[PDB]
Amino acid sequence: TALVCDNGSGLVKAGFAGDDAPRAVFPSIVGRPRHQGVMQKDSYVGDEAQSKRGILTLKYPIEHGIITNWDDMEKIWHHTFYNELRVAPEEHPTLLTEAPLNPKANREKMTQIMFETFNVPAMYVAIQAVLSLYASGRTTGIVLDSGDGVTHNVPIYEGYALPHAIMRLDLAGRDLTDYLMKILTERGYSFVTTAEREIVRDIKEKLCYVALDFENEMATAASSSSLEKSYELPDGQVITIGNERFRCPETLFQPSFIGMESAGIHETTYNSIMKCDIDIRKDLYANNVMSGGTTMYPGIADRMQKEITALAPSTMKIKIIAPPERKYSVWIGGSILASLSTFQQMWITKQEYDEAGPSIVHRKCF
Amino acid sequence: TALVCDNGSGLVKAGFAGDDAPRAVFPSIVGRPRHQGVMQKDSYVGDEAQSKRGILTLKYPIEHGIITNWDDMEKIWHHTFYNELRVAPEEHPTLLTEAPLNPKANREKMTQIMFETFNVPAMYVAIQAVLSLYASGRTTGIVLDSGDGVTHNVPIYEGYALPHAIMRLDLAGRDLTDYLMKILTERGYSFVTTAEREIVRDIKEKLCYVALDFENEMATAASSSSLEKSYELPDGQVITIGNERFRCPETLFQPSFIGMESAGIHETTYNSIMKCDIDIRKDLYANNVMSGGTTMYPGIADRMQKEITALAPSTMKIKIIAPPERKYSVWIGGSILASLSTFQQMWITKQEYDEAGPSIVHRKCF
Amino acid sequence: TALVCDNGSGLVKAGFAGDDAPRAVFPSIVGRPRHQGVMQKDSYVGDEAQSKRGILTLKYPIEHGIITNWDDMEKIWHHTFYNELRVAPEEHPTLLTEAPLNPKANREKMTQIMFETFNVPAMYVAIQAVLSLYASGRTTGIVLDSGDGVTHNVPIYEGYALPHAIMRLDLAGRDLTDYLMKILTERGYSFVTTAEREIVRDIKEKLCYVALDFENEMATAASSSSLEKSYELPDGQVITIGNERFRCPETLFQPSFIGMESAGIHETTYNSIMKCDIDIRKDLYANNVMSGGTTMYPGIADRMQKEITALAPSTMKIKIIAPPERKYSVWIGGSILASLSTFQQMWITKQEYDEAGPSIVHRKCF
Amino acid sequence: TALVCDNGSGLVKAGFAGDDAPRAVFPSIVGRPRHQGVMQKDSYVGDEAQSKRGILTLKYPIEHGIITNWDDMEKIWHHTFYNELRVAPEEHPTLLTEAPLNPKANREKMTQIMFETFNVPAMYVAIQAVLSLYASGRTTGIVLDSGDGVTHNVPIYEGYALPHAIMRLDLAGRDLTDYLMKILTERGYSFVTTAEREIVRDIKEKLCYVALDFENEMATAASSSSLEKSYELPDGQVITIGNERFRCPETLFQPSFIGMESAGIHETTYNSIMKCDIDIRKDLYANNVMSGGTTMYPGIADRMQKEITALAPSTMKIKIIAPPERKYSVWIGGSILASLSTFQQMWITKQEYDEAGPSIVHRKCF
Amino acid sequence: TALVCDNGSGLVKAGFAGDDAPRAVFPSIVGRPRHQGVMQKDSYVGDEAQSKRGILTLKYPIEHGIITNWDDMEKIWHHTFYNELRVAPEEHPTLLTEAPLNPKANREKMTQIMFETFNVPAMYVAIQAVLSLYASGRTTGIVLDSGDGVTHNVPIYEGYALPHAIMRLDLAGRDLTDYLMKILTERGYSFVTTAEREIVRDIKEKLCYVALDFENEMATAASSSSLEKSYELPDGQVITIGNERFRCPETLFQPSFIGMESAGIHETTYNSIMKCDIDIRKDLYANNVMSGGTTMYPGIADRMQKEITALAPSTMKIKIIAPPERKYSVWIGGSILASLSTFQQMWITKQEYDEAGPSIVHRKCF
Ligand SMILES: Nc1ncnc2c1ncn2[C@@H]1O[C@H](COP(=O)(O)OP(=O)(O)O)[C@@H](O)[C@H]1O
Ligand SMILES: Nc1ncnc2c1ncn2[C@@H]1O[C@H](COP(=O)(O)OP(=O)(O)O)[C@@H](O)[C@H]1O
Ligand SMILES: Nc1ncnc2c1ncn2[C@@H]1O[C@H](COP(=O)(O)OP(=O)(O)O)[C@@H](O)[C@H]1O
Ligand SMILES: Nc1ncnc2c1ncn2[C@@H]1O[C@H](COP(=O)(O)OP(=O)(O)O)[C@@H](O)[C@H]1O
Ligand SMILES: Nc1ncnc2c1ncn2[C@@H]1O[C@H](COP(=O)(O)OP(=O)(O)O)[C@@H](O)[C@H]1O
Ligand SMILES: [Ca+2]
Ligand SMILES: [Ca+2]
Ligand SMILES: [Ca+2]
Ligand SMILES: [Ca+2]
Ligand SMILES: [Ca+2]
Repeated sequence: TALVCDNGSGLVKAGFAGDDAPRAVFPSIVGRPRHQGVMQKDSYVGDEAQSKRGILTLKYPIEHGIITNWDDMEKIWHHTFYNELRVAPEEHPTLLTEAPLNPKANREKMTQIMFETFNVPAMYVAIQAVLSLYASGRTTGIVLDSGDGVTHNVPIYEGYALPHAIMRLDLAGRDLTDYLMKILTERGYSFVTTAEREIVRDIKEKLCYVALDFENEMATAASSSSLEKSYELPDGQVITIGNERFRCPETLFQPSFIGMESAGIHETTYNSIMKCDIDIRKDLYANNVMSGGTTMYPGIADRMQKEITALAPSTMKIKIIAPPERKYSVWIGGSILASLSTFQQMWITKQEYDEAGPSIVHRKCF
Repeated sequence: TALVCDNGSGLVKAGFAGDDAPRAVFPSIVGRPRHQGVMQKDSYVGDEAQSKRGILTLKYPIEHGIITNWDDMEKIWHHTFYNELRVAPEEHPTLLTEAPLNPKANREKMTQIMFETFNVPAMYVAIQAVLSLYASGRTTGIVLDSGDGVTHNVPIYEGYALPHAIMRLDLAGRDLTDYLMKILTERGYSFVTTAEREIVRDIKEKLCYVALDFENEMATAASSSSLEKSYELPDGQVITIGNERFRCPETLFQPSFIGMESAGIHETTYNSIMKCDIDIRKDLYANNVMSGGTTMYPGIADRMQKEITALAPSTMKIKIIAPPERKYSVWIGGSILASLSTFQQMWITKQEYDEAGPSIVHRKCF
Repeated sequence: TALVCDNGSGLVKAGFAGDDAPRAVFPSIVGRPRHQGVMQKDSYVGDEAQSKRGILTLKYPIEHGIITNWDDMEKIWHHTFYNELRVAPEEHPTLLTEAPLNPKANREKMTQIMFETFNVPAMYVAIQAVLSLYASGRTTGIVLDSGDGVTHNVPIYEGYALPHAIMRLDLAGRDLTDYLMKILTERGYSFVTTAEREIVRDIKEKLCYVALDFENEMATAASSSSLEKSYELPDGQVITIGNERFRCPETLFQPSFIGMESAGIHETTYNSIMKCDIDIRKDLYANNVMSGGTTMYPGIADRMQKEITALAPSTMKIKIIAPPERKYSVWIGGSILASLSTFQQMWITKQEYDEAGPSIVHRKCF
Repeated sequence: TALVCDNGSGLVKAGFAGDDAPRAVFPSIVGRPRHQGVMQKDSYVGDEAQSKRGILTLKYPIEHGIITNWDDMEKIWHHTFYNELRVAPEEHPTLLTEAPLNPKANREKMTQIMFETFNVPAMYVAIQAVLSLYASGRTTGIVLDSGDGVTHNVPIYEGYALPHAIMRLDLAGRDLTDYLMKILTERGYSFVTTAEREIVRDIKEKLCYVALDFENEMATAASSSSLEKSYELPDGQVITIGNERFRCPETLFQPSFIGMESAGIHETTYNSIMKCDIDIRKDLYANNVMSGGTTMYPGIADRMQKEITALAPSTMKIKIIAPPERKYSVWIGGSILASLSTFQQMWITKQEYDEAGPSIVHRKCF
Repeated sequence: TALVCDNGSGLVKAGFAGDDAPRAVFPSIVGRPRHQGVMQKDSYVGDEAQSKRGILTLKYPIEHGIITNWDDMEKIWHHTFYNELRVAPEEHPTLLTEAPLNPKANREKMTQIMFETFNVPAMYVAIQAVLSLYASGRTTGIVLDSGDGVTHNVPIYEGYALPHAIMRLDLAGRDLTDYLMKILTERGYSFVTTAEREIVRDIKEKLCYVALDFENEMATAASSSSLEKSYELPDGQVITIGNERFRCPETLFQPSFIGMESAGIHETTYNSIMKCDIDIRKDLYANNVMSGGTTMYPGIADRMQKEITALAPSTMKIKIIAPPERKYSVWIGGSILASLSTFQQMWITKQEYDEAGPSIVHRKCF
């Protein structure tokens, strides 16, 4: 059976092809003690690093979809195979995912490690947004995938990709977490360490939502306290936040909040559709597929619907497809693809990798 | 029963002899994907290529009545027989049409394919303008046939053709479509791809008309906006065009608009009549038969009547016969001819083709 | 009842003996298509060939009174009997006409066809000028007969012919038509085909006249435009001719216009009278009978009167008898002769033709 | 010194009387730009129009020997006098040529322009075929002259013309060029513009020849490729033609190829001889003089010899005189005539033109 | 003296007629601060915006030769007149340039601003490719002009334009810059902002070149590192690029690299020549004039020579004229045209603009 591993930037989602859900879901973190021991492992990975984060410095080996710490990335892959899935990687073909427009050396180094360190029989690196379309049972649609590191738009029509219309934005969940940490200082809450960043991320996932109209929401938050909610910190301290709940996700629609010049995800989606041929835009307007953890904010589909409707012609039918399980769409789509009989010719086996070299990994790479 | 196939340049009109209308009418196009697939046929034909034209490069295998891509032409014939008509071509004699003054090798290669690839029992290649006269129930008249590729005049008197008076002009619907694409840039509309050319062709068939007096119409279009009409593009964008509605068909009467030196269709019709014997001109003046899709513009018969009246002597009765179904006149006339008991000796059977060789196809070829 | 057929050269005049006018009058032409058919008889005869002459090559089987195309001559005789008169030639004796001084084989071959192809019971070949004298109710006079092919003078006195004084001139209507075609090129009108020759012949019969004094008429035509008349061609073009109206018939009086050395019809008439005995010249001078279509020009009798008066002695009374129906005088005279009880012994029956052979047809043949 | 100008239809041949060759030989064309200028004369004449024909519409002011555009004809005469010959026309008597049986107004208008626009001291309009006999040093012969516009036969015996035997045919070089353009479409070559007609004319003059036996030549051309020759177009494209080489000149012997009813030049020559007196036919048979550019095809004299021999009695000696310089025979003969001391009384001076008016130009006009 | 302003899309080139080089050359950009000030102009233009681009959002008011932001376009014109040239526009006639086949309203709005905002005495809008031919001292040639926004081919012969052969392609320098930004992500370099786009444009102008054979160059770049070059970013970071140097300009010859269906500039040039009359193609083949900044790549003339030679017949002489100063050819040609005494009648004065209205600006507009 095939292994499907979706290591985006924040989470590792790994399982077996054919299943409906990933077997192992844990943070893609490596923690090392920042104090000296007196009574003791060298490093902690995943959920283990998350439970001991008080005495650890947490590091993400993937930043903006690009693996920057390869020794830590091997630790995470090692724990995924042997501790979480408890398999021998030399017996299972492995389907990996990647964001589009990544550096070529990222996929090449990832292939060299899977074949020479873990000795997988075959492997394949798919594009994350394409797998999200498999999960929704569609052949046409523009996929907006947004995780912890990268947000990207990929339009697909009748099974054909339009690579020239692919848009990538280095604004995602991790940038929203850092922005929430910044604006939480307005209320006197100081989160600075890598362990406290994990607390702010949990605050973001519990309390943050997308306002349908940002300016009307800011007036409501300034008028009363009906939007304020409380959150209990791990030490028992209770914090209360008001407009920070919707100001943090608003960065997705106004990237200037964090000093970025790019347009929001609604205009990026619209600009990607407008780069496509005029005859396919109507189908793309009706098949906006949202994918990834950063699309899980309450009210984001209604806001995207409202924003794209204002940009598109009035006669087009704008339809945002936001399935409830869209946080696992990339993994579910990879589970479907790795189980197709037509896909079994697309595997890059260990034999044809020793012949063609690293150049073989860049097929269907846009 | 006999098959009647009228593949002019833009459309394939195929059916069975004896019927009143062609069974299959679809564009004579072959589309191939101009992007790479990621989720997938090699080529698309006819209406199938028209519905997926957003991701295709569309090619017409016939240009100016001459088959230039023979592999694509066989794809279209194959889909016509097996997918549209759903017959076995080895059981039906096939009547094909052709423009006059075509290259000899075009009809010879078309005959070799029908006998060796499709194994038809017999076949015949008629001239398109002669069939249009059959459709109108006449034996005398000058036929002005104009499709997507070629416009030609053929005078016939009492069942006798006058080949020396036959005139052919490589200005037809496709050249008008390209000219409309050019003058649509005056209003900021940019249609460049082969898929957008199909959109402009649909604009031409909906909104374009022939002005009775071109200079008075240009003054009216410059005075107000009573001539402007709107058209909704497939993506919801609404375009508005004014004098482009009648400037595009005016190229038929002023070929210098597209840089051609030839005279318009009115002078070509008059010059063809004046090459005929003086004793038959009166009957030709009263039997101007218009045929083909490019004669379907509103107001073209009144304009032709006005232009030829100004050229002919004042005592002649100019009568333009423009039947409402003249877009199918060639097919309808071919359906009548293929059902005549007198025509059953004119078939070129497979046996007499293996004996006389390709030379036998050039009988009654003018 | 007897059939009277007067086939001179240009027209077939056929009817029944006893009538006052020929039943069938049509051109002695056979037309064959000079183009190929595409939608169709092999040949057309008479008025049928005249109405379709635009696509035909017209041929006269009789040239200068001599039948040159015998297969076409049989077609004309066949259509005369079965289509125009609608009779069985095997039930009616047939009176035929002929110009004097014709080749002997012309009458012999004409007799063989009437007896072996049409199986007439009896036949007779009369001289055309003698029949014209029957029509005028005279026994004395010099007949000037002129049709399309031949002009001849035959003097008759008290019922006796003077064969040594018979004069024949191969200048008639067809030569005048060809001369009018030639001089019409002076005004830029080009008639060349056999169909256009029929148009010029119609122009000749409508507009041409004989000038009383040719040189005074040429000065009047060069002084103003009072002699110019217009004629509308079949295609609506209007032509205007001036002195060509009287220059064409002037060839009858000046045969040098067409390069002939002979004298005009006035001198030929005078020379024929002067070859007769001196005692009969006075009666011949007073009985100049004009006959045939070429004597139908306005002013020809006054011109003949003036010209012969200048040649004859001043004491002679010159009288030109030009009856209004002189175009049918030969047929009318043949109708009178074939109805005489004294003539019923002159028939050459089928029985006495099988005995004496072709030699019997040359009785009373001068 | 006298000027000799031979402007037939296609070429202007002008020079001085007494020379052996015309000084200026250039096409009788006027070209006007059919596009608009952006960086520029109004019109171009002769060789200048021929070198810029890519952006010009070329017009021949003479059609079928008849001047149809008088303003353009004056441009050509103006450039002939001032640019090509570089003379003052008011100092030189001008000998002009003309085809027989031309409209009277053509010579009258040509005389009015030479006397009132160019103020020539004297002028004379000769017949082209008569000058060709001067060039060959003969007094007896039938001249077959054929240029670009008109073909005509003029028999002359002992210095006397026989005008009644003069035959004129509006089939010449320009009609052969148009027929070659038509049959070149059989091989897929499309020449339509007036500039491309000049290319086809150059093809005709290089590759076309007269087949001795047309049917045997058609079998040879269909059997192999020994008759095929190549021609490089101005843009570098190479075309190959086979039987079109001899099918184009065959129209001279079979005018039905272009839909004309007339007989070929061999039968027209024979019919012209048979209209002459029987005593001069033997000398005409032995003195068939060919003249003009359209008689320059290789093998035309041998074909004419063969065709007329088959028509003439077997005891006659048929001799075709085709001198190598017969393309300039009309000009050379005009140079000889204008240098004769006996001809100096035949000039029509400016004084006697103001007295007699336009009527004086029609002397010795047949 | 006249002002010559060549504002294509990327650069403003302005000066005085009669000079050899433009006085002011600066980017056609308007920059506005994307952060808030704390210590400050509203907008920056040209070189001023380029030096402060770190804190600005840069906008080009011209996109694909079409002015889309008219308020910013007036800022650029204002700074050109008053800050760069330091003149009063009400004292100098202004020659402006434009790409062919532009929207009509672009030139009309540009004329209204020059006459009502700047009050120029007269103005004229020339076509850019026509001016390039003036700069090279030619009257015949096909000009390939390519700037930042648009690439167009204009064939001219003997001073006459062939508008029907004019081809326009919305692929130029800005599209190559965006494609280089895309393929630079393959090496891990992320340029996204409008300020970083200016850095990539500088990289393109320094290191990019046209490969003579693209596939052989891709093999050389994959074999070693002899093609790799380094570039120091403004912050001191050094980037190294290999095959991106020639893959970026290759888009000009393979527009499918950026998802465009059109053919490359070599086939577009060839197709434009093949739409011209056959008699002018030889001169166009020998006079391919390259113009604009996008033709400044090393090796582009040798590649164009090689590509067109493979398309043209082997006997044609292909000559690419790429002068070293061709980046200013449009301005230099406009300086020559505005100094011609023949051009002084072509100015559109303020008086005749108030009379004829905006319709007067479309003269010589193709
Ligand atoms: N309910 C939620 N609301 C808002 N953000 C969420 C939610 N759940 C997860 N996220 C964010 O999604 C990001 C991870 O996205 P995901 O696509 O699941 O993994 P990866 O980033 O590894 O591809 C994290 O930054 C996390 O904060
Ligand atoms: N209503 C219409 N008005 C104007 N043009 C039309 C109309 N309908 C069809 N056409 C044109 O006629 C052309 C096709 O003509 P037709 O004779 O039907 O087929 P073909 O060209 O294959 O012979 C096309 O170019 C199309 O744009
Ligand atoms: N009104 C007329 N004026 C002059 N010529 C006429 C007239 N009517 C007939 N003709 C000529 O007479 C000729 C025929 O003469 P006719 O004697 O009737 O017949 P045929 O020649 O057969 O004997 C024709 O050439 C015709 O052109
Ligand atoms: N070598 C040749 N072979 C065939 N045709 C020729 C040749 N040279 C000239 N011609 C034709 O002769 C015609 C011109 O004939 P010419 O008598 O010289 O001039 P014009 O027609 O003006 O009297 C042209 O149509 C030309 O095509
Ligand atoms: N040396 C060079 N190599 C490649 N491209 C260049 C070079 N110099 C300028 N360019 C490009 O040319 C474009 C501008 O072209 P130009 O014709 O000078 O101005 P405009 O586009 O305003 O007409 C810019 O996109 C620039 O990147
Ligand atoms: Ca993800
Ligand atoms: Ca058609
Ligand atoms: Ca008669
Ligand atoms: Ca000549
Ligand atoms: Ca430029």
